[PDB]
Amino acid sequence: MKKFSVVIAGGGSTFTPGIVLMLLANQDRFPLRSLKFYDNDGARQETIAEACKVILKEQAPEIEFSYTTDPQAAFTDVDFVMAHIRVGKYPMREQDEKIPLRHGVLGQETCGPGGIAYGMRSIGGVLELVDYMEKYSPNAWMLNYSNPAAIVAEATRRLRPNAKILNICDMPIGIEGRMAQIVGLKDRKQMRVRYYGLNHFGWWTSIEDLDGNDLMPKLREYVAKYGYVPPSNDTFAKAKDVQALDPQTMPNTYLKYYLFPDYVVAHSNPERTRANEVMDHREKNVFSACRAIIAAGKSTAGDLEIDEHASYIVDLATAIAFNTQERMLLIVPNNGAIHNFDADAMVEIPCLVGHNGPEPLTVGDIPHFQKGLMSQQVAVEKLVVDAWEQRSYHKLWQAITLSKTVPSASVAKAILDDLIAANKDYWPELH
Amino acid sequence: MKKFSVVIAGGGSTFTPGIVLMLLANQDRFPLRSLKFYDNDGARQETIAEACKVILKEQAPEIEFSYTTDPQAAFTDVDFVMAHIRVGKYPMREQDEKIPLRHGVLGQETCGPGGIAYGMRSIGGVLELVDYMEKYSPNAWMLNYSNPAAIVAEATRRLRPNAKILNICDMPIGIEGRMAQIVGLKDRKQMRVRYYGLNHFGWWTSIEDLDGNDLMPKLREYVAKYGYVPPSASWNDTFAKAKDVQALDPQTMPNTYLKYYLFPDYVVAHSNPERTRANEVMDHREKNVFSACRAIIAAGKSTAGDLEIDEHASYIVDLATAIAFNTQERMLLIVPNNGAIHNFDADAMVEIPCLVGHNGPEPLTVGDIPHFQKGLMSQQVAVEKLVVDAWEQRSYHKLWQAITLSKTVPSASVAKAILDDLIAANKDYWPELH
Ligand SMILES: NC(=O)c1ccc[n+]([C@@H]2O[C@H](COP(=O)([O-])OP(=O)(O)OC[C@H]3O[C@@H](n4cnc5c(N)ncnc54)[C@H](O)[C@@H]3O)[C@@H](O)[C@H]2O)c1
Ligand SMILES: NC(=O)c1ccc[n+]([C@@H]2O[C@H](COP(=O)([O-])OP(=O)(O)OC[C@H]3O[C@@H](n4cnc5c(N)ncnc54)[C@H](O)[C@@H]3O)[C@@H](O)[C@H]2O)c1
Ligand SMILES: [Cl-]
Ligand SMILES: [Cl-]
Ligand SMILES: [Cl-]
Ligand SMILES: [Cl-]
Ligand SMILES: [Cl-]
Repeated sequence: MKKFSVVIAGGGSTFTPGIVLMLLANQDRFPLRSLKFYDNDGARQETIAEACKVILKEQAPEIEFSYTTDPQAAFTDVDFVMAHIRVGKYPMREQDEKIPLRHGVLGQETCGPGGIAYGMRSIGGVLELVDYMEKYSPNAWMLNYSNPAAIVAEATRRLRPNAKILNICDMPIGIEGRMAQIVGLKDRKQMRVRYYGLNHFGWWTSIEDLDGNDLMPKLREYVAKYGYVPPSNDTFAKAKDVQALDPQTMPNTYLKYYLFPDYVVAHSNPERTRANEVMDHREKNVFSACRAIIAAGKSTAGDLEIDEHASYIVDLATAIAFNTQERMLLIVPNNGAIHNFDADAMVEIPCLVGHNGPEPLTVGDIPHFQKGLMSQQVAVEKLVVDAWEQRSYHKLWQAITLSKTVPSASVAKAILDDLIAANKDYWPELH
Repeated sequence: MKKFSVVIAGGGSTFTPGIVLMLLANQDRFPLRSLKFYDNDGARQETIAEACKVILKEQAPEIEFSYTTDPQAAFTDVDFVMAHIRVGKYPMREQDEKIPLRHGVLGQETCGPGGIAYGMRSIGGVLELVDYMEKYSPNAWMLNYSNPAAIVAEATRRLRPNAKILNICDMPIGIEGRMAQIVGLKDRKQMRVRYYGLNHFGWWTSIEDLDGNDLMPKLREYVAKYGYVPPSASWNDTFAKAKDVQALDPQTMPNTYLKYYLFPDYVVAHSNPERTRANEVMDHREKNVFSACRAIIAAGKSTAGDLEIDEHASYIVDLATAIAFNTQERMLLIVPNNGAIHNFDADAMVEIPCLVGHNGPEPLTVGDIPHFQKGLMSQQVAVEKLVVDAWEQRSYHKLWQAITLSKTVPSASVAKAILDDLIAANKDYWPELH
């Protein structure tokens, strides 16, 4: 019937090609009349964009394509914005990981002080995107799968409460995929689940096949021995220890950072972090492939391939486009879904997705263990956004001090000072 | 593939035959190995059951059939209980309607002091059915479409919080059916809606076709001129009157029962204290169905009675099948609020959209509701909770408070006069009130 207009914010992402490839393999369920790229780093995006221009011309030359650094040109005439930006890129991620480690605190992209720092950089970036979208395409939907979703979602809830923004996380997708393999189902869409939490901080409470057969027993018996490692890395295996605290549920893998922070630090190397691995491998590999493709005018000159994993974004996009009522986990204002939890908290819960966005299902009352953990972590997140809004040093020191990943307020302060000096070019002045 | 065992509580209901004919026409989606009727009025059930037995022998002789007044015989080996009991029957309903009218207050089956009286009689009966079910078939589900659901659901929420009871109402089904004809769709299942309220006291907030097209603009235009009367005497007046009820909040569509709360003066004005709805049903439906059943028995053939399939009732099979086959079908059910309507009492029973599967309902959130509806619902839910307070605590003042608080009642003095009459008339059903 109709073809859609999509703009990818963060066109310079090393995941942009795989995603474009995935979109092309899904023109049957989600056809496009136009595809545009947007980035604030022109030179970086150009390499990714010229390579994709070749791919698109090969598999779908009928699709109108363009890339730019100009918001008006990028956000004009679009139905959807796919946002995957990394304010500060990998050089800043390296700082997020190493600074906490100098003080004996885990350094990670979205958890602990590292995540807090990334969130402080990301809030402004994402608010700008929202403002461009509303100005040039007031009816468009933004599919934000950027990080740290918990902090950024709190900011958009607070400062852009009526903006058509959908915050989604792919971590649960990956864990459900492994759970499916473990119990022997062909994919995660063969399961129906109940879940609650914050982004990167939740639990499955009910896991059944489509017929209603309870899969929890089978998963409990297996996960207790091997974690989320299917019969076919460390994070998935460690889920074994996370799940033992509450035998009746299945935990999100990111909970290892909050329940076993001593372990993460113990297995961390302050000299080489994950950002270093990506910069040494993925960053060069993808750009080298794009350079090769441009030089040849053929995609085959590159080893890029489809990111079937990212198909959940099309699930979301199509749910809205064709009002499918598909059931999926989204980050939404709680407002009674979890009855005994803060109404103004952003929570990750099951929702039906239609053309008007999500219809969250009720969750009910949650127990003291999860409630206590979530209350602590959402306060951290809300303090980070307080610090950004109010340009308050004490609000951020409070946030860091409150984190379960941080042993004391003195260590929290030492880290905060180091973080301030490193993020001078991104954070507002803190008083 | 799997066959179900059902018992109908209220076998002597004039709706039982039409419902049985409905079950028979749906053996494809809901196969039965067994069907049983239960009633506490043997002689009345016997006429209905013996007539239905002739129908089952003609259409489904494989289905095991029996009727009884024995709870053990009735509630043993069942998967579902379909409960449609009317404690006190029509003679008591006549009292519910006429006592308030004698004092210038509307008399109605489930709304106003009549509804309150019927609820006081029903709580005990339903608590008994639930206890029998749990004792003789612990794993069975009760499909309760009896009335007055708002009072009874509040009672079971407090006193049988963990029993497997699904509270459902058929009024929204009928109104949606009419809405569909009005917009021109094939049927109500071609629409997806959002709704909130108490039983017999709610509003549709969103009405779309399955593709998401807005049907509210066309409905507003039509309803503002003719109410819910489709293009195509009692109910016909109520559907037309929705015109006036809907005008208070143009952005929504109301449940027809709201006419009793927003236009109670109108209802009293168009009421006859000497002949009420109960008298109409008694002189028509009660006579006709029993005479038809009596004709089928005497002739030994279904064609001897003018019994028609109750296609409307099919919603009961939608519910039963959703549970039995984990279909995730979306429908309105009466469930504990507990945050679904965020700015409304968590312990209130609310009528809202739910997904229904084998574990029962999964309610959808509603969000915050506006002052108008919140005000009306807070008033009415307090009435309902006061009734159950009166029942539980055996308190006269609690029921006087309940009746006084009703938007159908003008004052505490009128409320007290009505209460004293209802007490005398319900001598054999109500618990004592100190
Ligand atoms: N499937 C995916 O795309 C995927 C996978 C994992 C994580 N993520 C998350 O999505 C985000 C993107 O990470 P990545 O590794 O996919 O991309 P990346 O780190 O390879 O590149 C990020 C791009 O965003 C651009 N950018 C930064 N700030 C911007 C702004 N204000 N406006 C416009 N563009 C801006 C940068 O110039 C850069 O080209 C991260 O937060 C990450 O946690 C996405
Ligand atoms: N059956 C339907 O589809 C339908 C339609 C509209 C309304 N209702 C509602 O359902 C209820 C039944 O109404 P009706 O007109 O269908 O029935 P009815 O008045 O025709 O018959 C009611 C039956 O329930 C029996 N009964 C009363 N108390 C009982 C008890 N404690 N245990 C067992 N049986 C008992 C009576 O003896 C009688 O046989 C009412 O509350 C009514 O508002 C049902
Ligand atoms: Cl707030
Ligand atoms: Cl390599
Ligand atoms: Cl909605
Ligand atoms: Cl600021
Ligand atoms: Cl909807």
